[PDB]
Amino acid sequence: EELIKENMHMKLYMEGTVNNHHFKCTSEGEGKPYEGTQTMRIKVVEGGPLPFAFDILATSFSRTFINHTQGIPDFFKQSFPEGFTWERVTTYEDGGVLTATQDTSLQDGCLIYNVKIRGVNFPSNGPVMQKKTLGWEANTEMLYPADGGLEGRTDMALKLVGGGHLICNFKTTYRSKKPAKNLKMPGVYYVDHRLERIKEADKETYVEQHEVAVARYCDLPSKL
Amino acid sequence: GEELIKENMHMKLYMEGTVNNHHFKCTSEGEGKPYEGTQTMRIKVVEGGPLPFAFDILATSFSRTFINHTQGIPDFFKQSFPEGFTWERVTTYEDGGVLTATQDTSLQDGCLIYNVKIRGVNFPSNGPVMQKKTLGWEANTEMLYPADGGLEGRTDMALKLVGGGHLICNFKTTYRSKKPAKNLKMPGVYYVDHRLERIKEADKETYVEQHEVAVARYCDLPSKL
Amino acid sequence: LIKENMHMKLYMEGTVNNHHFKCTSEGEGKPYEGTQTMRIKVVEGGPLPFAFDILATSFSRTFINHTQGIPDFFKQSFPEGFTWERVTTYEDGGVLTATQDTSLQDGCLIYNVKIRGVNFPSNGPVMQKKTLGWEANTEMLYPADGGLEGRTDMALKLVGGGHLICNFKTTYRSKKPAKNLKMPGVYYVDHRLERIKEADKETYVEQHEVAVARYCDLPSKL
Amino acid sequence: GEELIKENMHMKLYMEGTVNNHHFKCTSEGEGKPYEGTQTMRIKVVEGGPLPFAFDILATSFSRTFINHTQGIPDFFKQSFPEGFTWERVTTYEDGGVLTATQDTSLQDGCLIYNVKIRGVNFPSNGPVMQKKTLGWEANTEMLYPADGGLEGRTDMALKLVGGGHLICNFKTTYRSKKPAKNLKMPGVYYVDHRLERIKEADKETYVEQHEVAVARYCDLPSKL
Repeated sequence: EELIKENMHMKLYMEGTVNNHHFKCTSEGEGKPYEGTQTMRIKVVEGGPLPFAFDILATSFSRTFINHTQGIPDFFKQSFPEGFTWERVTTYEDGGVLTATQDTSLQDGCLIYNVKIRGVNFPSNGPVMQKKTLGWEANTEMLYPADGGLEGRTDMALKLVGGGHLICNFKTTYRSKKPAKNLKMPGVYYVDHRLERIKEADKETYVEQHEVAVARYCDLPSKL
Repeated sequence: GEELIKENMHMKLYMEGTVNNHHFKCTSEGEGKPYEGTQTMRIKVVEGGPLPFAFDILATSFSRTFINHTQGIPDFFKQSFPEGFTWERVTTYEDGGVLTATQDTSLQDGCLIYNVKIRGVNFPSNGPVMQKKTLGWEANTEMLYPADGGLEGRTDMALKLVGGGHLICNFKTTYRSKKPAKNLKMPGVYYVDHRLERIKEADKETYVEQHEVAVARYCDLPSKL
Repeated sequence: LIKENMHMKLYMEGTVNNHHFKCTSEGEGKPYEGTQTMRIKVVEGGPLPFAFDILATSFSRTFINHTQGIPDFFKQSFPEGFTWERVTTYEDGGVLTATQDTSLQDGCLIYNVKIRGVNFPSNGPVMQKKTLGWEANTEMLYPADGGLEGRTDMALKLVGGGHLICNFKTTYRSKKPAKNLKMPGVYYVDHRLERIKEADKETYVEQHEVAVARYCDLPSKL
Repeated sequence: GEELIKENMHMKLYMEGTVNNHHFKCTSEGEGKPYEGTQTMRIKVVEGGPLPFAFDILATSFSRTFINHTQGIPDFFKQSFPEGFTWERVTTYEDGGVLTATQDTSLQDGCLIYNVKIRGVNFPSNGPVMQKKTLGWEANTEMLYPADGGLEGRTDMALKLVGGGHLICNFKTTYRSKKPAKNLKMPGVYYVDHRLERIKEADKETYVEQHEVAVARYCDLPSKL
């Protein structure tokens, strides 16, 4: 946890399939873990240009960079040096389903991400396959302890050309490679996220993304 | 329209429905401060009590006029008067239970009148809802966005269980105004932070008092665009 | 108790999205041959602003031909009768729940059904009335919790070709105690539900169903 | 197209992926009678064995060329050769497990070659899959229908459980031919009856032999139209 500095660098490898299209990506970036901000510069290195909106891959590119406010125990930062994993299913309301699994490790002071993606049943005439998307709205995730890890739930809204949205729901399981005796678990909490596309080029084979993420309790008054 | 909604408002409600195959009716009366986003409801199970399922699965079906819209967010619900509005929802529990609910909201002699219809099916007969192992809801954030001249809402809610766990459910809501579109200023995407709390119960949950605070906001995180 | 010929009467009420409605019907069929006809009237809320097809499956489990000696949970439930509850999820977001009570009063089968559908998209084929009835389907039934559960996918034909798929999950509960019921194991019902006649923007509808229960007759290595 | 698929065919397969963060690899070989709908596959877990999860969840990912198409139903799979075809699938278990799979089917020197990738998530640790308390699959009927120059399939499958009862799952499949649509005669709606059986196993499911029979038909029920 004192392994995680005020500025940290990251590198990533990603591969998988969406429908029948194979691809690979790599990225590099940096952020301030305690401030909850980060930047990633991404290259589609195989299978580009993608025949699907890049927005569906956006959330798969970094949990160490969440500002855990209010003394909330930090499952992610606490996991180092052992590191951690995550597994997710994202279900779009028009049929697309994307699962993703991820390994996070720390090697010579650099965070190293290895991601796998498997997307299926995206409608060939819907807005993902037809590239009619304009990035994600901000969202709140709820995290709660479950099976010795953390589970997360959120709904995210994918902006469409013309002003509408396509909604998706995701369910994540976060697992620490640190033995449970050395981790103090949080209770229920919330993470507010704003994931933004900063730059793109060459039919989204180059993308720059930024994320700000701040964890908190619910601050509403309680009658109890 | 907004002028019809005063600083202090009373409510009256009728509910009937089924869960699994158990029929029930409820009645309630309450009061709140619509602009401050707080309300209290005192609820009676008048038929089919004691219910064989956790009253918690009905708790979110008992009041959208009572949201504090911060930051100038246009208020779809308050703007709807005097015509009023309706809502429809499906709540899906991760162990199989599915609860649909439809609701009519009207203003009648300065009283808010709720008529609610519930149909819940396929709760597991040996799960925590049917065996009454629940302890109320965690706080939650709902996302609301415009769709089809109305609003839709999405949230995930966590139902606390005896022993420390949670059972998660997801709900998808459509809110429809009875006011003609040309007379509504529509909001964009926004968020509502909610805390629904049970304050009293008696007689195997045939008498229940609930309180809700709801506060609407934009996302306050800084943006790079 | 359940004779070779049987008549039926039904009341239905409910809501889809925000549209309230009521229907009634009568028909007859042959419970042992798995066939039945129902003539159906929309008596309040007509004409419906949604495709009647979404209601078709809610209008009769006593009329399934249970072959090969499969213990027939439905027919054994008399005179006490039985209920069912269902959720149908459409792949474009419509969700319809339905609960039903089936009783036998003075030789006639009596049905009381309640419908609540939500979230049907206003541009989709259901709310546009651009559907052309159901394909045939096979339902899987299996014992669970002292009742039976059913699983099927159904394909709703669309004006202009293609289909909209839905999935349903059904729970069938007997009003007769467990100890006076022989339970089946896993089995399958083949169904063909067709519309014979409509009139007056679907406010009158005639429907026929044939339903036959069977085991799987593929050969087994075990 | 169909001329390349003989009365007897051989298959080889490679599989890899992950279920709840356990990585694994499998190989298989086998043979069958494509036009009679029968086939046998002998499978080795070559990396990650013994698996911490019921092998039953992988069984449906190990061969669409082996469907007996009765009644003149145009056979999308056999017509796709020599180019071959792919499939993609999501299987949703009623206790939360989700398994996505994608497959490449090709024909090389008269051998069918299968390349399969598997990604399973959220299988509950005290459920039957992760506790390895399953006893194979019931028979099932799949519905197939054309959609967008492809074929989609829908089915519910019942997984037999140690102690009696079943865990139910649903799957949604998309089959895509590599052959241009120009050269394919598409079927309409039809049905496939399946019976997938475990014939033998050894060494804690690191060796498994499976058989499948699959027969396509229309519905034989009389029609009133």
